[PDB]
Amino acid sequence: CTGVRFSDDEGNTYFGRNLDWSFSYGETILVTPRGYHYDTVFGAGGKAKPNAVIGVGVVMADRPMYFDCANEHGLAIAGLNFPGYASFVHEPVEGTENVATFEFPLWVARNFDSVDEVEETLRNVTLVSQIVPGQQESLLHWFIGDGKRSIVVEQMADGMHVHHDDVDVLTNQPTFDFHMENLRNYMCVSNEMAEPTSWGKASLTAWGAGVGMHGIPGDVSSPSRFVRVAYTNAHYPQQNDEAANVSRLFHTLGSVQMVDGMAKMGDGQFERTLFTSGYSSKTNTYYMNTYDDPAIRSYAMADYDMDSSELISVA
Amino acid sequence: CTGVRFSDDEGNTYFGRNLDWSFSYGETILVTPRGYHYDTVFGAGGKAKPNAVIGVGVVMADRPMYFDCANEHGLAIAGLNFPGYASFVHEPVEGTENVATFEFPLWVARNFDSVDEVEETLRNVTLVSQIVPGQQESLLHWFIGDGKRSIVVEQMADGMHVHHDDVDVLTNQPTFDFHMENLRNYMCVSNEMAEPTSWGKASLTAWGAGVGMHGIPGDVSSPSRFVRVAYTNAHYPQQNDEAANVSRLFHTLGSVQMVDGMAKMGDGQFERTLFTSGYSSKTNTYYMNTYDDPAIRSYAMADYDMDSSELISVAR
Amino acid sequence: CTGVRFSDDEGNTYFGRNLDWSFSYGETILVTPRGYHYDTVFGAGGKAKPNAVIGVGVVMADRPMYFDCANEHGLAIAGLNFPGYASFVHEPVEGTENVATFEFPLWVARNFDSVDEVEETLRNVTLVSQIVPGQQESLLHWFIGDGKRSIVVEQMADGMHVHHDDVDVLTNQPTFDFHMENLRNYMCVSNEMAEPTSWGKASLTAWGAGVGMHGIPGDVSSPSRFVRVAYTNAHYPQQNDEAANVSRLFHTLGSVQMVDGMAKMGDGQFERTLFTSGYSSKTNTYYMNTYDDPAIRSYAMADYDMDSSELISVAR
Amino acid sequence: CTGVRFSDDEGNTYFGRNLDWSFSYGETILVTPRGYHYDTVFGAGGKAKPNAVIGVGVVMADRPMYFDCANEHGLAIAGLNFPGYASFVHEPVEGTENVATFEFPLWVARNFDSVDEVEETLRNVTLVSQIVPGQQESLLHWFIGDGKRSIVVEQMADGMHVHHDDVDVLTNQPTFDFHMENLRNYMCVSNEMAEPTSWGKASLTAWGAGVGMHGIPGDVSSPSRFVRVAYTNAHYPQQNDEAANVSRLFHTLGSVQMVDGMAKMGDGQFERTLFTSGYSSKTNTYYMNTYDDPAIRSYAMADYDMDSSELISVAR
Ligand SMILES: *CC(=O)CC[C@@H](C)[C@H]1CC[C@H]2[C@@H]3CC[C@@H]4C[C@H](OS(=O)(=O)O)CC[C@]4(C)[C@H]3CC[C@]12C
Ligand SMILES: *CC(=O)CC[C@@H](C)[C@H]1CC[C@H]2[C@@H]3CC[C@@H]4C[C@H](OS(=O)(=O)O)CC[C@]4(C)[C@H]3CC[C@]12C
Ligand SMILES: *CC(=O)CC[C@@H](C)[C@H]1CC[C@H]2[C@@H]3CC[C@@H]4C[C@H](OS(=O)(=O)O)CC[C@]4(C)[C@H]3CC[C@]12C
Ligand SMILES: *CC(=O)CC[C@@H](C)[C@H]1CC[C@H]2[C@@H]3CC[C@@H]4C[C@H](OS(=O)(=O)O)CC[C@]4(C)[C@H]3CC[C@]12C
Repeated sequence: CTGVRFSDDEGNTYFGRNLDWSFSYGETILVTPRGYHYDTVFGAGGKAKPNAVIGVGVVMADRPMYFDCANEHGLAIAGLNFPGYASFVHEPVEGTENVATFEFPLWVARNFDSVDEVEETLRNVTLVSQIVPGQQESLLHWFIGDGKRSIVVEQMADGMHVHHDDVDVLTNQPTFDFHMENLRNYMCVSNEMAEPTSWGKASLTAWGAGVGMHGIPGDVSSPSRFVRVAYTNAHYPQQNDEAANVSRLFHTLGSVQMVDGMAKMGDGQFERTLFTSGYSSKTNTYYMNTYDDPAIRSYAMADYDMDSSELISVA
Repeated sequence: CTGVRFSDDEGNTYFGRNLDWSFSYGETILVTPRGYHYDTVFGAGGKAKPNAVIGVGVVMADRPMYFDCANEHGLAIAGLNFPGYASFVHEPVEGTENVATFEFPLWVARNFDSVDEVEETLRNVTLVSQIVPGQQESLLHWFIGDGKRSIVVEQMADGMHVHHDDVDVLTNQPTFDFHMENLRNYMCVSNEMAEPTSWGKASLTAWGAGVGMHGIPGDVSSPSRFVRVAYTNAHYPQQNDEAANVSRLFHTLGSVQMVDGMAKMGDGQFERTLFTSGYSSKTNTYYMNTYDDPAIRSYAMADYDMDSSELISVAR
Repeated sequence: CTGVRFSDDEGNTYFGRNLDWSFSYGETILVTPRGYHYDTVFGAGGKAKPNAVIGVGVVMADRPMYFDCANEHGLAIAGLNFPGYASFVHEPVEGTENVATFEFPLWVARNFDSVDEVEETLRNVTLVSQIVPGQQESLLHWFIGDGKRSIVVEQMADGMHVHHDDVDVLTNQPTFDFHMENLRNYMCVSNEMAEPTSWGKASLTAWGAGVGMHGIPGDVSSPSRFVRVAYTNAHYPQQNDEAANVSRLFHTLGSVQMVDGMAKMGDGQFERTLFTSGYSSKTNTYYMNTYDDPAIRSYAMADYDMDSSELISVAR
Repeated sequence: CTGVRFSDDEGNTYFGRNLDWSFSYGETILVTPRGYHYDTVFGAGGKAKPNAVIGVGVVMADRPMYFDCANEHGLAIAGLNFPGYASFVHEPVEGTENVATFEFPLWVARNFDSVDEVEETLRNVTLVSQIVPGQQESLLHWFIGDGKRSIVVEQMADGMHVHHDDVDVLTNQPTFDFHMENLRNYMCVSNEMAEPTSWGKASLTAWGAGVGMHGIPGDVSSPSRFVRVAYTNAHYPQQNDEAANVSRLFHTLGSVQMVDGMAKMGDGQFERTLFTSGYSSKTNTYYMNTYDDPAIRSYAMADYDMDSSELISVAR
């Protein structure tokens, strides 16, 4: 998986993720309105009037299990695989806000309006792993971003690390610190035209565009996707309207797309970008296309009764 | 730019290309019906009953100028920029089928039904580059394929090279032989899960998928795009239906897409995949999507009066 | 700078060190005899009868400042630059064995006989940085190895980290955990001849040796050097005698040599492997050659009065 | 293998090569004096007063068969493996200078005084490959240099190609124009300290020296060795004395040395830099070290009877 965040001229949020896996989970566009009554698993605090929330996920035990979601105030969050590094406790800790791992995305989007608020509240949060019936435990880290910045939440054996995501991007293993250090190997690549030069008597000129970008890895592994999508996201010209920014989002995530036949998993099946999701705070709209249908479908917040009380799943 | 070709179990053609440029020429889905009368520039002959042709291009001086086109019999062709390597004569040659460079895609699609036919008649073809004063000359090489195989036509100062394209893939500079030699650098790359191993006492395991693919370049230069798209086309599992094959073709071309901001051209503007076209001989249908809209449109030959005599265009 | 350790089939120590810098500091072969009296700066406790020690370094205030050194029992230690990550305290700690950073190599070699002994007492060692007012601060990390295994000592702000160096290799920045994670990118390279394979119809064969090794970086940066020399150390065939093992040591280190003109440092000067030092516990001998003289020169412990009381600096 | 040429401020020749193989042929330093009489296999003419020649090679049928050699006027030549591309006729051609492949280095060194002269004569030269029934036929290309420039001689099925070697460097397969095209992939690497930049809000800096060099491949394949040694040869600062330039010649070739264990060849054995030989026109001296002894041995032309009439050889 790959998560991307960027802003426009007016401070709006643009946020999206690739879902790379070998099979579908039957996920769907999921709307949890403000009047929906939710009881947190470990009695975690919340807001009196919660926020409207839309995203992609599944429903289990009448609870919205969000793969990624956003609220009506420009805050969004996604969950990405982190096994071999993620480590959670299975028992609540008193004195802290105990949140189940599956409910962390819904909890963030419902009770907070900014990355600033999330960062301070996390200073007293215990992420507790409670096994869900029939599914092996998920070992994830989270990518949270608003209109100004993004953070990475990596709960590991030695505690919880909250990183300032200066590249506004995230993938999978290994640690976020490794990925930021790894970027320094590629610090000389450029999107400019390769300047003509000579090695001794040999004159060197580029055939055309892209030679200055040589060095960027092309494989679909987690560290290489991080470098590729960080370069793409950092060099994309800033856009100023909804359609162009949504186009920027899906094209940036498309730069690290996983095509059928590229890479097998431990199971022996090919991992592929099953769907690409996205959110815009300028219009409070969720966007999505799939591997079999690249046409971007839109799901606005303003055409669902956000005061209703039941979960809405749009096929 | 990048050309891609593959087939299904039934032997149907699947052909497409990315167009990566900094601006648009106003190109458009263009239909050349059988009844449209065309006069070759230097009198090259062809079918008395030409084939129906659909593709993407422009109309100049009432002539259809195709960027890439296909016919009703499963033969397709694409023109890709080849400056610094492409070289043509400026005057025709007596005794040979002299074809202008801009009319080469149309002339191939109208008069030939297979790649074997094109390769045979190319042994007596002279590609003439007509000199237009107030415009630079188009310096292209071509990617021609049907249901069975593809070939690369690279006309250079030392003659016309017709290559058997075993990777079913083409980009830009340099010569095709360079690209085929360059793939040998990456012959150890694999799409399998990286097998655990040891360096001395240190056990090495992959974080997950993709580590066996390590070594493939990710830049948008012409040589790196050749390797990445040849890897993807060769390792893509064979598909059974039209929807899966059309989705395979666009996803294959999407692996070497040029995103805004990645690379500037000599004149300062970024190079982007403005559009991606496709063709399927199973339904004789052209496909296309754009940088501003990823939805794949379809344009079947069955939806146009192929017996008419006027070029049909559908703008964007 | 690169450090390399390996062992023969008899359990002997082979320890090597590249010193990559832009100028020399006057270092020579420096012998510290068993009868030489030395007072630890912060009163750290050592052996009653110290070990004989030989290595490369300078003499400051009649104190052996060792770049790298080994003892008569097969234990060796090398200091390599670690600025930007190395952070020490400036005052001693009560109840701990406080060791100054500049004396850590001499302290390790004189008082210990294996990496097990070193790793054990390191759980109570505090490395202190005594800043000379006119000089800048020395910020190093250390590579310690014997005949069985090696460890890496990286003292940082969040404490002292002691790593089990399973690749028996150390370079420079960043932390050792990064380098070991980084190796997982290259786990698919191979010293075997690349097996012929096919991409679609394209048959791919290697021109010759080395194609299975494609992927290994070739630049002289710190992470790229770690990857390249860890690959070479892990794939070097085992040697039985001494001359071949000393040859293995200098060829492995030579795989990541810094040639003049390859890379400029901050001051605009070029960085070069000024000398390459080595040690063999089978013969208790130090070896060394320089950028200007590739001939390896030996300095045997049995050639010096190890019972004397004066530092012996060997010139020429 | 790898060939390398460069010069100093006074225009002297500095020429050398690595020998990478799985075994040795018993070759030695080999002096061919002027008085030695040589009857060319196919009647190729030459000077009345031949030049004195020295190099590394073997003696077969009282003929000196050099791996690499140089004459007293500063002209050198080496032969490097080229199977799969090298193709020779097996019969002489009337009207030309028919030179056998094994006598090509000696013929060039004994009869010509500059690269300019060899270039002019090669226009009427036929490279004839005379095969023996026991051994396999040698398929090589040649690296010829002097105090000014170097050229590459690649005899192939479609004729003989003589390239101007702008990088003054040669390795093995594929063709020379592939390697010169391939260098363009790396045109952005630099020996300068990487300049601090930013990706968005993230500030990127180099750990130290060598990050600007990131991109150069580190494997021992023929294409990767070409890129890495061309880079190293091109950025080495010029030197103006014999000792500094012999050091440069061996350090530059050492940047593409084959270390034991890096890569197996077709028959399962590891390939290694068995010896590294060099030549200097300033002193008319041949140099040589080996995998086992890095000490550089010198063999001056003025230490042999260049007026004698029999081959002189230096055992081991
Ligand atoms: C992006 C990745 O590579 C991550 C793997 C992918 C299969 C994940 C992404 C989101 C997950 C779901 C999130 C919602 C719940 C969480 C539950 O976690 S648990 O409580 O620890 O068991 C498990 C079920 C489910 C539906 C996750 C399934 C796996 C994911 C789709
Ligand atoms: C990604 C690439 O390789 C770039 C290719 C692009 C610049 C080319 C490909 C097809 C060309 C057009 C072909 C039709 C006509 C031909 C005219 O040349 S002429 O023969 O002198 O008349 C020039 C105009 C046009 C529309 C070409 C323009 C360049 C291309 C779009
Ligand atoms: C290739 C590299 O990583 C560069 C390392 C190089 C700069 C270091 C390595 C060993 C150092 C010497 C160690 C011995 C003493 C320690 C003294 O510490 S201080 O007195 O507290 O400053 C400084 C001098 C000296 C000789 C070190 C000099 C630098 C090194 C050669
Ligand atoms: C690293 C390399 O590319 C070196 C390749 C190596 C195997 C070659 C290079 C020089 C060759 C020798 C040249 C002298 C003679 C030539 C004879 O030619 S033949 O008679 O036509 O067969 C063969 C023997 C010998 C000694 C060559 C052997 C192969 C090489 C050492």
